[PDB]
Amino acid sequence: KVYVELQELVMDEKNQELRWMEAARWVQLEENLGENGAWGRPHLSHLTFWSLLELRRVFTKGTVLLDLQETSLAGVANQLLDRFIFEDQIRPQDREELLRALLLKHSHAGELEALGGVKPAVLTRSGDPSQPLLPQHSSLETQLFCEQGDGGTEGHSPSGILEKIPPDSEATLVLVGRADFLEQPVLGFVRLQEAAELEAVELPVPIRFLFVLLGPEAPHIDYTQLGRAAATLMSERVFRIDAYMAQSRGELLHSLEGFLDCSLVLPPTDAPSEQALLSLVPVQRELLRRRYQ
Amino acid sequence: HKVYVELQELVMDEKNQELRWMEAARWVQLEENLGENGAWGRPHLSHLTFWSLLELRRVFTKGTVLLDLQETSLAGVANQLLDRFIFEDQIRPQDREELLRALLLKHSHAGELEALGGVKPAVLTRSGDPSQPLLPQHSSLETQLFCEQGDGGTEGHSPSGILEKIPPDSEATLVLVGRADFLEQPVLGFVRLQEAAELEAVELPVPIRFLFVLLGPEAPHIDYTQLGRAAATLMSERVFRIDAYMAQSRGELLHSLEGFLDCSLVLPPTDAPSEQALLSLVPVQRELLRRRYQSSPAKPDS
Repeated sequence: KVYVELQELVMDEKNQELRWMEAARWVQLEENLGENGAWGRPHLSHLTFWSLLELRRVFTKGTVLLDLQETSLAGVANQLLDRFIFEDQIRPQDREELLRALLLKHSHAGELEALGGVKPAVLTRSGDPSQPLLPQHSSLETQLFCEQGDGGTEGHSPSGILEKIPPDSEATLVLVGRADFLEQPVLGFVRLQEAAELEAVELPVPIRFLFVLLGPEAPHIDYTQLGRAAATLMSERVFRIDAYMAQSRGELLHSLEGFLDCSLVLPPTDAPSEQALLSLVPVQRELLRRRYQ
Repeated sequence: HKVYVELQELVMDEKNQELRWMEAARWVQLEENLGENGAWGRPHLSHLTFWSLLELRRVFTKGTVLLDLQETSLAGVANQLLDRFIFEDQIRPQDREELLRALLLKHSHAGELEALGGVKPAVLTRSGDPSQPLLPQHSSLETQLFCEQGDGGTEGHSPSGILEKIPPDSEATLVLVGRADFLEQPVLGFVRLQEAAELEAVELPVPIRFLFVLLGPEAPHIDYTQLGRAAATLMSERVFRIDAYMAQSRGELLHSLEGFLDCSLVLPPTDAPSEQALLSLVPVQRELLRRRYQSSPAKPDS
């Protein structure tokens, strides 16, 4: 298994500043950070058809930095930005504002409670946040798994997920942020030359990979879901290993392809939920077998 | 009511080597697949591949739609459809002759399968001749984990049981899928008859109300069988069916497809222990179902 963390550029409800805040985490299974700094119960990562379409889109044209010889976020950021600009992924004048934002405080659950929650925000050409124009709303994950404050069976069952992170594993950080001056969604993927522990992550697991998903507020794209797909992709072994072994973007893309090719889609059905989802078992079992070819 | 859908494919019978359409699967909410032996497999929930859906969406968006078409024969539908394809630039004037004859080839069913010994994957040649696909063929997942039951064991003709669920006043849908390596791109034709007319092409005399004609060249990321399954599965979904009957343009059909996709749950590859499945595979399934029926006058029926 592996530990993956998802953080989003947000505006804190209190001071109204602009920080990064943890939204979900994986250790195979996924957990969602509630509005009150309380973790949602673990669950299987289901993804929207859209997030996989977009991920495939944005990755096929992604900026890839393999064996980046950096051990800091500032070091990675400066580098990722130089490649972005270079690949015409972003404009030269966006750099100063994007670096500054990427280097903000990367808050975690424990701070959420003190800050009095956090709000959705959009980075501007001045560095000031701005509420997104297009209508905002709590995700399915929050609506479904975030109605606790304390786990029903046990107020700390969610913490039990952390009990599954392997003795010698590495982590992945997925950063999701919106900037109004950006012309389109961009995907940045980095593999550190040597695993480095970053102060941006919740727990001290050495970081090996980073996904940076940035873009302007566009009507047909949900960045939280794009993030969840990226993280869920990294949480899959066959991919994770291809990610360790790839020597170019194409090898990663070829792997994303198998992941997609082995994903199962269960359209809207009125059939009895348990049987409806117990039906996937024999099918999934085969696709799972095909992935491991 | 629960529309009976049948999916047929342009195929080549092993013995005679002739071309013809052979029934591949049928739906009455649940899906069954025709085993290579002419034997129906168990009815199951339709699970679709991400690619069959992306392709269905791409083709539906540029789809040739004929609503309330005043025709009562497959041939009558074919001529109109082909004339519409050409006008909308889905096919060339030179491709009509070959595509019409093809659409009008024999439409065989399971019983015929046994008699023919079997059929083999085919591609329509520019000269109307059958040809083996260029890309290496393979057994579909459905034919693998469902079909091989046809022998009559502790349940004789149990899959027939699905036929028991066809409503007393239901209309059907025909999904025809075929590869013509001379077409320049895949194309989708969607037809809604002014009046449901029964057609010999269908296994059962249920009045055909809709048709999906998906034709094209062998292209990457495009399994025509799976694309067929996606269209037939879309039709079998209550909210889309009701939109398909109300639609007065392609837009309404596409809006419904959007909703179908929004409410679809993609379950990525991973080690499958039932306990770990249900957690999302229950409350999430419920939410997507609830969202799907939110604006539709339909009602979920287990």
